[PDB]
Amino acid sequence: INAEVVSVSPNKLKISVDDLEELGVGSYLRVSDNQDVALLAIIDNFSIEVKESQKQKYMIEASPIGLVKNGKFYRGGDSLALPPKKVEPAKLDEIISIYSDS
Amino acid sequence: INAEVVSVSPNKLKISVDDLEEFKIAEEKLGVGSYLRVSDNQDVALLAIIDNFSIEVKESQKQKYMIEASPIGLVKNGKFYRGGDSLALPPKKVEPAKLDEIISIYSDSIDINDRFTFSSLSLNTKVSVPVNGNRFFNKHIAIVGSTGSGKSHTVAKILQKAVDEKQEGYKGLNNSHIIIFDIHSEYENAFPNSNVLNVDTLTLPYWLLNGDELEELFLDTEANDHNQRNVFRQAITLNKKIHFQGDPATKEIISFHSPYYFDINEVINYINNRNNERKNKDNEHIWSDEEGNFKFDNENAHRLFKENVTPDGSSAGALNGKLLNFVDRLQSKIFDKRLDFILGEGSKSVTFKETLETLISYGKDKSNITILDVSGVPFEVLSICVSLISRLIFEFGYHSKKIKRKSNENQDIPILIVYEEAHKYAPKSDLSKYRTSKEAIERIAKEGRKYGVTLLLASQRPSEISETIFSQCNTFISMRLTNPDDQNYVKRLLPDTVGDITNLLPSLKEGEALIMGDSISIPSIVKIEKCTIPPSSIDIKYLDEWRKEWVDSEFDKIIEQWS
Amino acid sequence: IDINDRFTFSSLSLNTKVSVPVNGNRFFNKHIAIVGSTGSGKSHTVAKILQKAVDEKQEGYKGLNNSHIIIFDIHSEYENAFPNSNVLNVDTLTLPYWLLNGDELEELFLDTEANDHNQRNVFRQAITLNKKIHFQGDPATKEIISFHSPYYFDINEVINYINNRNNERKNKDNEHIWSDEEGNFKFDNENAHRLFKENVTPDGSSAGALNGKLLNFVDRLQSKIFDKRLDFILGEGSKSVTFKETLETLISYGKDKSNITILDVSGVPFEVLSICVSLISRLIFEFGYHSKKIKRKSNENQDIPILIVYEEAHKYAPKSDLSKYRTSKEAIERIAKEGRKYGVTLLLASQRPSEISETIFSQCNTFISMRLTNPDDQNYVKRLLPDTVGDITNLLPSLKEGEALIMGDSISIPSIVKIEKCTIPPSSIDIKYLDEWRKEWVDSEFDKIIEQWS
Amino acid sequence: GVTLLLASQRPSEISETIFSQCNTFISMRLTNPDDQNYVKRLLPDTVGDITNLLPSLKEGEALIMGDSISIPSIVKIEKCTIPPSSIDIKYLDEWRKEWVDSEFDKIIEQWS
Repeated sequence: INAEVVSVSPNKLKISVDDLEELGVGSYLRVSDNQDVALLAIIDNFSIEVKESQKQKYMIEASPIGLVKNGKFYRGGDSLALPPKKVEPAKLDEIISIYSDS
Repeated sequence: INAEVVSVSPNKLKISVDDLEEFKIAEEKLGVGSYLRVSDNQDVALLAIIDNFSIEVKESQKQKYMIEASPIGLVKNGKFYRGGDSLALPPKKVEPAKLDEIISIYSDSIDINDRFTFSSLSLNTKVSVPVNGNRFFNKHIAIVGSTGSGKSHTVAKILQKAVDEKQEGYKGLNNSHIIIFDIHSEYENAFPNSNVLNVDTLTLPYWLLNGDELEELFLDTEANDHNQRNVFRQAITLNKKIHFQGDPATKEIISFHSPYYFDINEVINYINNRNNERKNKDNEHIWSDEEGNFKFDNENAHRLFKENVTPDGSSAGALNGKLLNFVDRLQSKIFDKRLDFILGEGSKSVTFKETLETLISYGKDKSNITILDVSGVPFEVLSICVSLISRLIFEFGYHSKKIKRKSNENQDIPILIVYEEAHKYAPKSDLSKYRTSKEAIERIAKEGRKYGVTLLLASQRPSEISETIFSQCNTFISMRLTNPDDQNYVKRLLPDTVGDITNLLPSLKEGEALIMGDSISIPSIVKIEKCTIPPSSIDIKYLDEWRKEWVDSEFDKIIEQWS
Repeated sequence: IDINDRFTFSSLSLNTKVSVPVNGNRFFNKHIAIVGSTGSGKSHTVAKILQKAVDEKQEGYKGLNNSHIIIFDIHSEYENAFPNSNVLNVDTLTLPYWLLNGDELEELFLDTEANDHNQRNVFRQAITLNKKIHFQGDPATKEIISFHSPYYFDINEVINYINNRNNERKNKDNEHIWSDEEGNFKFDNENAHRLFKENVTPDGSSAGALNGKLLNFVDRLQSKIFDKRLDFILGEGSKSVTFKETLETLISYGKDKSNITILDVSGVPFEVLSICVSLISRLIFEFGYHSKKIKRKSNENQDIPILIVYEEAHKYAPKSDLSKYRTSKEAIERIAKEGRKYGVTLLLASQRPSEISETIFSQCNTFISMRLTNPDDQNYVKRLLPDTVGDITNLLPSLKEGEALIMGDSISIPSIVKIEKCTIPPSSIDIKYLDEWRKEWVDSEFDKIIEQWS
Repeated sequence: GVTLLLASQRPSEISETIFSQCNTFISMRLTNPDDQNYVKRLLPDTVGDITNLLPSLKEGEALIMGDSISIPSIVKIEKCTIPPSSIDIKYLDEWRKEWVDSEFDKIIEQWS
């Protein structure tokens, strides 16, 4: 598991990750290589879980802060906008469109 | 097969799926707030809204996504009944709710003539969400949202739809009557046919202010003695009797709080003439006038209002020089150019009928929406003029119900008073300076339901509104509210909510609402329709005016205006 | 439940065939608390219980039974529910002002924020003095009479006394000399009843120290006496009404006797609503309190059990300790904490139970709870419920319309019941705003309203 | 250059913000279950079955982890030639002695 959301609360997104090496409170969760559909989430807190049977995994509480479509940013959280998940080198300047487009 | 229930709580439903991507099937938007249809047999189904998504791993099989669902009600051949049913069982088939079943949530409970459609469901834009338009307006609306959420667009769209609501038997203005108190001059752009009244054109006569509003307009609560208050209401009440041209038995009815005509310039003379009073050896205030010589008695106190009064008496009076704090205070306010709309010469000359012809817009230029632009009104008198108009509209509606009760045929003039920035006038604090507009709005809220004068609270900070006024609203259209103190105020005050949609308040999209009340069939997350003519407030473009090269030609022109 | 003791107004939600009787004796004499949010049909189960209670009769006679229900509806809902009931709005109900005690007589007339303590001292000196002259018993009982005592006084004479005390002057002997048509005298406690006449001329070349301090007092009092909204409490009809005729009107024992008396308090001004609710609640409680005195002596009790229905019970008995609702809350609290044994019980009805005070909500024993979607109303009710069965009190936001959760001593066991469908529903005649707004611009109406105002 | 050293026998009472900043964690026998759950949750690094060895540690046998050490391990600290012994009032040694009576009068004079 690279990075995948495991719980979609109305105002929260719980994402379980194996390790921090595999940022901080208030950082923007941008791992996106999809055009015209993406999800933007800020980090509420970093939490560590107790499983007693597996390796410890970091759980991040993510508040959804917006949704971008072809470079246009709309505020408010939508749960629809993460069907894909793939590991490849992606761009970084799509966080510009959060503030620059409006 | 794909989706099945795995637990049936008293309040909740646990639904486990194996593939959410197949579960969408029709490519309907699926998320928190989406409707699930849980049934194995057609034409009878339980509709459940989604609280939260989850995952589970059996450690030896494929992972399964688990959905927390709140049963909102069961449908039965086009009839929707709220509340969870007994059909929710673990051997059941769950699927996204069909278009004919979601439409039946809202369309079945409201008659075809009673539907007031101004929005559509956020998760499903194909289904429109009507409200019971009779119950929507007659019980007060509370539109709540943070800045940048397009709350003013929601207020504008509801009033634009109410004005556009019409019967096909005529073409022209309908019977919609909306009064808007905008401090930001925002709704002028929204309604091009509206009647906008600012300080330049609004003429509010001062003599309909009651005792409470007359105190705060003229005197202060910190530096005036009780003697200065006493001489004020002596002059006001005595002035209201001579100008009363009606029945002399009704002359004794008149008190300080009565809304009858008085001349403030003649009141100025009384406090001036009592400022330079002189007493005699018998403590009798003899007065010398061009008309004649007289003492200060109740039966001849009306002739003291003339400015040609010379004081008489060998010694200075007891209250001689006592009113110089008072006369100079009120002489500043009558000739203050910022109070021309309320203390000017036009306030005396205008009549009672022309005031209500202006506030309700029943004069020459009849308009459905009357916009009271209170941006130019000074903030020290803002809560007084808001209280004056809110009292003038209520007692219009209170006296509206007395005419046609006798006649037995009621034409009726329903009035909706929109309070933009509603916590400015009706606050949580019980300060005396906001006291007049608080009980005037509270009279609309607690009593105006039955007299045809209701209110719309459009505020950016709902936590500052008083609970005795905010709870009297029944339908609540909450936009994106992210402040924890405004959420905790609203979440405590909302009368009816389905599971976990209330938590969606900080994460709402722009134009996306959260509407409840007696009007709507169920609390749903709706997307308000986009305004063709948006309520864009005209404001100074500071960055544009910064890069203006410093022409400084206008300053020499400004001082001539000041002089 | 014994067969003659059953009061069936509902059947089980999960099984329509089984009826759910309650011990109707124990259901009513211990106070009810019907609670349910908007759209849950809370007004229908209040309507159905009272419709079942009115029609609950014996087979030995045909006519009215001994049901005595008083409804406080600000929303004007129950007029259509009971067509045979007595409805009293402002225009018909005539509540005398002199039946108010000391606490209600201040907030009707005065404000604590602006009135100085010496100003208020003139008010209850005038009323207490006025309450003795108009009292027509022996002079020994006149010493008992105080400000808080409920006897007849004339508010116009109190108005004159307060206005005359604004004209108090002293002579060289420092006495408040008053010149009257009957005679010339100083202000004395023996001859202070002649100060009630308006034909009193002030005397003394030097005015009093407290002279002119009561204009903020009398002008506040001037407006309320001739206020057209307060005509029902401060009009000429409140002077002419008798003590018996007020109690005849409140429980419908006049010429038109009805089981249910409906107090349409919609037209009551919101500043005096907590005073008229407190006045009627105290009048009915003291009616039941003084009902038990004779019947003990008679040795066979005929009884008038009274159930006062407080629709929107959070407005009259709120959780907030504010002095505006202090009079109505204490009058409801006296009925809750004492009216069980005097035959004056209460039915609290509210869409927001969390605003009712817990000292009054807990005094109810049987709670009928409809849909409670508001989370603070759920947490309040689940805390105050005296009974439960496992995980049925978590069913509150998922209850249907007309489906209730009823517990207490009346019922055998807490259960989710389905209240019977109200054949005559409590419809409220409210202005259909859209149905008027789709009509064309009416312009002949606005001219007529202006002539009403003048 | 001002660095600290949080030495405490009740680690769970220390606030998390202060405690987590320290990154080298030398731990002796920790046997309070609330103390163990606090430390093992606040660990920067872990090896599967060596954090559970904390209540079974010997006398002077320590668990030291952090970026300074190469790998987490269960170590034995060298025995102190001069141990940090605190001089205290030996209650049972004094209570076994005879009733001291002259010393009560001397205390009150100092107090007065």
